Amino acid sequence: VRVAINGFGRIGRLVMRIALSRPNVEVVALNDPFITNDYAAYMFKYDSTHGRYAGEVSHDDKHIIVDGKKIATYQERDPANLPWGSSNVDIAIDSTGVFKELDTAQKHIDAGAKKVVITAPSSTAPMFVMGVNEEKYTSDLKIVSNASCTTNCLAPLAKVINDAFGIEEGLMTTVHSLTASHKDWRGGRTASGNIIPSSTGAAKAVGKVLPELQGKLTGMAFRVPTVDVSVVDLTVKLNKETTYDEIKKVVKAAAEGKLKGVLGYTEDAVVSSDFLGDSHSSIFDASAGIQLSPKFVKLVSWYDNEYGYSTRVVDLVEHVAKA
Ligand SMILES: *[C@H](CC(=O)Nc1ccc(Cl)cc1)C(=O)OCC
Repeated sequence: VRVAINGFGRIGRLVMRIALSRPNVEVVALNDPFITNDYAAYMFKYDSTHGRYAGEVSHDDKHIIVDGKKIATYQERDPANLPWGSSNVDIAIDSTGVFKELDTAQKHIDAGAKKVVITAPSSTAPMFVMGVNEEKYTSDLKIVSNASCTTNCLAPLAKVINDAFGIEEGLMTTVHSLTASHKDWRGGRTASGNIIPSSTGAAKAVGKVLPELQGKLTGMAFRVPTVDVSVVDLTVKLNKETTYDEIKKVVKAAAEGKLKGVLGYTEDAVVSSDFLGDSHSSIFDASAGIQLSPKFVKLVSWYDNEYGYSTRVVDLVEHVAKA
């Protein structure tokens, strides 16, 4: 599968790290009009939380070069101008966050890509979360969205819980790290010393990938100045009586079976930085959860804000291509 990345921000760069390691994905090109090749190579090589790239990174006038692989670079403000057809690009991965609707991401198909994966929620493109609704994807869909990182954490867990005990209602909190203000006053305050309440649309987004949960979840976030690992805190009313031991067994079974690699499970005394670089969408913290009564429980799940999501992007890219 031949892929091109639009945008060299954190997501674009981690998607490239992951895709370079994928045996059946080949990174052909990168587009970003706001950076130079030497700055691209520098940003790809060094990462404050995911470490130096384990490999040789360099550049020339027309490429970024990684372990001898030459990746062509472009600086087109308008993606319709990109030589995707000329380069035989199968999937265009758009991580800019600005071509995230059907009419805008269409520019990549116009440029000659066969399909587009948007690494951000979309109001018009169908959203897919691996482990949740990827079997609903049909090969005639040419433009798809991978939803958000918080949605990717919450949705696989909410599906497991709802399938086994039934979710009647749920309220969610996410303790959310900085990495990713007339419109949002709290968020314009200094990150450094502050807990900063925020709204988040993840609990509603779950209603779009799990329609049976539509209208059953809402929540908010507390932003804090920590490494880019976040944690969801899901307080749910259940349909069926259960015990926490049974919740643990069901989640662990899903993590070891059908949701392997997407949903993780731990009983260790972890803290947020223990999940830097974790490729799971969601890591259930069995020891942090707490049940009060047979149908009332608090579930805790971790996620690396960028890395699990980027791994899912490449997962979706491969899935959409095999179709
Ligand atoms: C996941 C990264 C992320 O958490 N972004 C973010 C969400 C909410 C707030 Cl308040 C700030 C930052 C992700 O989906 O990134 C792609 C946009």
